[PDB]
Amino acid sequence: MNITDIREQFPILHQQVNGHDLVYLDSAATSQKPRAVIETLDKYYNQYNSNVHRGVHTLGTRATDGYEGAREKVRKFINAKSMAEIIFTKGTTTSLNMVALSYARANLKPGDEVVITYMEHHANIIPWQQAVKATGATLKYIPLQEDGTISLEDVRETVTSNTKIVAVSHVSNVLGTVNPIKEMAKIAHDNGAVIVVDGAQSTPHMKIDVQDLDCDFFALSSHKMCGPTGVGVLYGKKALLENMEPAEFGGEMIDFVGLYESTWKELPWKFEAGTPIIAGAIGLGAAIDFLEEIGLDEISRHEHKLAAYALERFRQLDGVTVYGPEERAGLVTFNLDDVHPHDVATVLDAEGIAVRAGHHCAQPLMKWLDVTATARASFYLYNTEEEIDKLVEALQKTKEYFTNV
Amino acid sequence: MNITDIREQFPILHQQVNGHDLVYLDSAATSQKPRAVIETLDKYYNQYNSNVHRGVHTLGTRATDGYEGAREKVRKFINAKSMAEIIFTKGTTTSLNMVALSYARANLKPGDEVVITYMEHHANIIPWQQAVKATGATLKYIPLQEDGTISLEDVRETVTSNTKIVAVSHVSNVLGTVNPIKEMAKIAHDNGAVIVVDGAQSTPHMKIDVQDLDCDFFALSSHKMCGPTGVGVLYGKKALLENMEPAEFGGEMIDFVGLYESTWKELPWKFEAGTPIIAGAIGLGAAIDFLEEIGLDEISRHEHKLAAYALERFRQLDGVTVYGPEERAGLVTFNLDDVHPHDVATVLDAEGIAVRAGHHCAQPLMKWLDVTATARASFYLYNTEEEIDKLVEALQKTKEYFTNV
Repeated sequence: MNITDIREQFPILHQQVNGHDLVYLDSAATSQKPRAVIETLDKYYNQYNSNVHRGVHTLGTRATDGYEGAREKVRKFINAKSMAEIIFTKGTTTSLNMVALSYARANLKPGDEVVITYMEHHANIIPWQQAVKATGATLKYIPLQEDGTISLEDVRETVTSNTKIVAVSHVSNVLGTVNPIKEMAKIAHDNGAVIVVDGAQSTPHMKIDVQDLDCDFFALSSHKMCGPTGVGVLYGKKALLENMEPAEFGGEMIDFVGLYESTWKELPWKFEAGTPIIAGAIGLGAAIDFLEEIGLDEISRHEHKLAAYALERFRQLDGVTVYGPEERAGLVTFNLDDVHPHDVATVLDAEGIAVRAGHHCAQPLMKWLDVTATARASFYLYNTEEEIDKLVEALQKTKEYFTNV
Repeated sequence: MNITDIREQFPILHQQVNGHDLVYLDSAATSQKPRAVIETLDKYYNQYNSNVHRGVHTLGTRATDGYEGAREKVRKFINAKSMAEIIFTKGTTTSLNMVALSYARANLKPGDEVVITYMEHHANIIPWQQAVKATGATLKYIPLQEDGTISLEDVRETVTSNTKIVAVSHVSNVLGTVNPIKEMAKIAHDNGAVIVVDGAQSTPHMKIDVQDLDCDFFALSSHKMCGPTGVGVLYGKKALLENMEPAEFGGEMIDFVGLYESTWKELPWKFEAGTPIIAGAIGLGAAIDFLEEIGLDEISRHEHKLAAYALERFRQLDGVTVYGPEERAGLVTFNLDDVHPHDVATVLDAEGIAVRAGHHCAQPLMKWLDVTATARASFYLYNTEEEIDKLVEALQKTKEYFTNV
């Protein structure tokens, strides 16, 4: 895995910001794209754009084959059994809302529980808050251990025979914790619940196998895994999708439309109303080809190396707190003593370094951590230890700078 | 308005299909894009992709300014009063579903009516069928005149003081009828109803001014108006949006998130959950710049010329029926006597000509027309009378061909 050759394929990395080489450490907010993806969108619009399905003309057939071809690439990439289980959506957040609307609101009654965790992103909190309110069900939270991991004993305690849904992040976008999803799914199913996995931060960075995880639903975003913005996937087990009604209604997802009553297409098109995200889906297929050619296991090993190196170098800094466990995904969320994280991020950008400051869409977790905001550097397949050295050197200089004033 | 110079900007037009120059007459299914749009997406991914809002680093500020900058371009392009009224969605179909979910299902009771027309596309039928079923309200249809137009007397008859919503196409994707929306809005408001306009087929082809039309909601798709796939807009009057709850929930559309309760951001971000369609929205802003530079009035005059020319040349063909009125948008839906429209479209594609065959997502209208399917040629700013001559010559040869066998 050669990082010079990988970085050569991402044109956006090769520029300066405020007279310094760009050091982009915000891939957990969104990833950059290689030429293979950007040129896939260009070839689509330059050569074979047309509306899809009902193919009667040559470009329409090409666009259709491109779109459904990318559906198969996604199925194989997460090891789903069938394309009927692979729904294209505009992103993880819409995918989780579709489960909350079509699955939860149809299957919750007073006394039923939805169980989530304190480390969830808002996308995997607020849909459930709304579904429980709509149904008169109850929302419960699995507690965290002190290092920001989840113990399976707490899971077993929280999940009961009244639990109908457990929803949980695969990887936390703040703590970098990798949650024990396959063992959580067993505990959910033992209790009669389904498990909904928010895979937005795992899919880019490590192999996903939905048959091994045995998750009932899994959600992911293209823009985090070198793919175009505006597209995502909802995977669901086919027997659950078959029984769920559509979340949105219109052309393309019908079989018959009468004046008052309509019937739906088979899966997966039952869940894809209107002209679909044609270019974006084909470009997400190109991103999957690109990552597969590098190897997700290789990208996970590179990130493990960067994270171990970052954690060590952060421990060399006085007056810096890092949140979450030692074993983690490729990101470090932190605070400097006595400097607001927004000011940390502002002065890092003056040195060309891009990081994110705020609550990272995890307000209950910031409350759990007893902080109002944090800064986060996150890494991906094009980042290097030299960039981490630049970050830690800039944090040192930030600390001294705010000391002198 | 020089059509050679306009066509030079669309790389996809310059190729052959089955050894003939491509003749693309399916822009009502989706439009082609000029280099100005495709190179806008390329510059985004090559130079300033980053997640938007909460801007702390230089690329993030650039992407944010690009995204909200395109929101302002849309506001000015439809003459809305405020950016708070301009919501980015994945397309017309999602925009109309958001109104049906957040407005209709909150505001309909038994005895209330939703009034639509027989010429509606499924996107502007099935959401209402579902909202009325959910609420126990009643769905009603405005009848059509024999040429496929709507009379305002029928509107006045159909809409009553129990009507809460009238939903109607601006332009029909099958008949080419331009509906009298501004006078329909007056009849709706006189009765205490709001009017929801499906603008998917008007926005690409003629100036939209939502203040003059006085519509309460207006929906449109980027992919039909030279813009990227996967993006659309919902316009709503601000006082109506302020009272509607979000259709989807997650990060970015919150202000405060507690364990059980959350509060929403102000408009328009209250309706934009999760990382938005960043590249696609910026590219739809580039498409609007492109169309504005040509002039929507000029594009409407060009299409009026093409439609008048097509209708005349179709009347020269024996054994061909054209559906809908003489005064129309730039499309012609038709059937050959005794040839199935799918076979018409197949043999036209063998001559390089791209048209669409089927129900065009308007099954109740096909039933009204007493046909099971139709063929449709549709035109846009890059099409020419020579291409129409090629179509009518091929229809003649199709007729003779199926006669000889």
